[PDB]
Amino acid sequence: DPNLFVALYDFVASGDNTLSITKGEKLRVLGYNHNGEWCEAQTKNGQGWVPSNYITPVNSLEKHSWYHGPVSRNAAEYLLSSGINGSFLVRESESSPGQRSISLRYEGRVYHYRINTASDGKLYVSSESRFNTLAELVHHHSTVADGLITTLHYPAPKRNKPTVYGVSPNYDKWEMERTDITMKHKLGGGQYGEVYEGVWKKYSLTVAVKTLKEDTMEVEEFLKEAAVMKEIKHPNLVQLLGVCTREPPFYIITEFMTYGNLLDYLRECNRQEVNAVVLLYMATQISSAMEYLEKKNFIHRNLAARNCLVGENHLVKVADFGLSRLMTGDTYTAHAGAKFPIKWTAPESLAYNKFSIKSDVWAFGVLLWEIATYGMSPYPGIDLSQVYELLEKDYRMERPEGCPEKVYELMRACWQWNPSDRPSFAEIHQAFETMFQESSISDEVEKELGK
Ligand SMILES: Cn1c(=O)c(-c2c(Cl)cccc2Cl)cc2cnc(Nc3cccc(CO)c3)nc21
Repeated sequence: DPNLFVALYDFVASGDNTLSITKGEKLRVLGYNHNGEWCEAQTKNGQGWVPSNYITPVNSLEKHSWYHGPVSRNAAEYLLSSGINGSFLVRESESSPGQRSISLRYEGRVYHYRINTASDGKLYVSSESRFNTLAELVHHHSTVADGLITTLHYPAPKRNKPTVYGVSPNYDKWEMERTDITMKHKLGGGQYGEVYEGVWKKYSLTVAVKTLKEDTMEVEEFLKEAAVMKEIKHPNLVQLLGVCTREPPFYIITEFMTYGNLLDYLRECNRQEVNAVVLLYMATQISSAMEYLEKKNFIHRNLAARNCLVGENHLVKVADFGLSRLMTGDTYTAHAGAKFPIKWTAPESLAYNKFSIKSDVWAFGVLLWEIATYGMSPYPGIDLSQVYELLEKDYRMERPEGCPEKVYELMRACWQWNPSDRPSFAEIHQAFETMFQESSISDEVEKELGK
């Protein structure tokens, strides 16, 4: 059937022009909104707007539960860490489209197999067994291993619904009615200011709300934050859902991250569940968010684990309050007297109050060390008076217990004295993705410890 789609995720209607759909249901798509992120569809139940990536053409690989599309080798190992023998998925290379691999779990290890393509287009893992389509290849290996360590029996679940950047398919419908928001308890014991957990009645949706109470944050500052957040769109940066700027108290409403900040999460987690592959997954997400800020000409200035928030299934998002606009390559100078979190501050910032995307790279290195140590305080017992002097003499924190060598080298690259000698976030993200190609991070941690 021409133009037929199938729902990949459930979606509940609440914005009156939106439509409720159930995973597996068929839909006909009528058209798209202004940015293609939402589409008007018809089902046997009705007609209305639904998120475009919650559905897929009946004729596309994404309809298969085992096809996870653009997922990296490391992300695949995370997805399969919750599985059993025979759990598997098929993924595609993000950089080089068309290149696919099978990731399969067996006896606690994940095996990765490249899917080869013959001159006539047939696909195979083992040359003796070639197929016309991907689905036929998977079906074959679902019954006999035929070259694989075991059979493909349990597709890795797609546990996370795609991010929706807002709540409406329409153009700028950010303003919302304050009466539809129920404010609850403050979040973070006040470390983030006037931020409260709240419920957005209209959707019984839990949210985070920052309110401009009198004699707190300056108005221009609050509004600039709201303005900046309207432009930020990335899976790993806290997403804006709406604002209330018609009258005081002004509100900034965002998605709610259920587990709190990364620092507390790492300090209180079960290290068996949150193993090295999970830490790598979280660090990679943070680098992706920073690569986005880098390309969009923003600087953060407060990158640290306490400013990264954790959601379900180890999703991590960087808090995006306080961002500043700065053409990537230029320098921002803070007015003398500014007080900074010394342990996460680059040398040029400490000495000259100069900040750039490169000082964020330095902070990312400290954040990486916090991740690798499950939240230890940086520089143990070093006085917060001799840090600059020590750094100037090339002292740097020591490699964390069990930390793989390549991860520590990345930390050291981030801590180069001269900002121009530090890698870009694009380079950092790419480095994580290509870091454990001939053995797992699990294996490397072993070599580090056994030693
Ligand atoms: C602390 N905090 C914020 O400052 C913002 C936010 C806002 Cl409301 C406006 C602009 C920018 C940001 Cl980052 C969003 C936000 C979302 N989720 C959370 N979750 C959270 C934080 C601390 C503890 C707990 C546990 O109850 C859960 N905390 C959040």
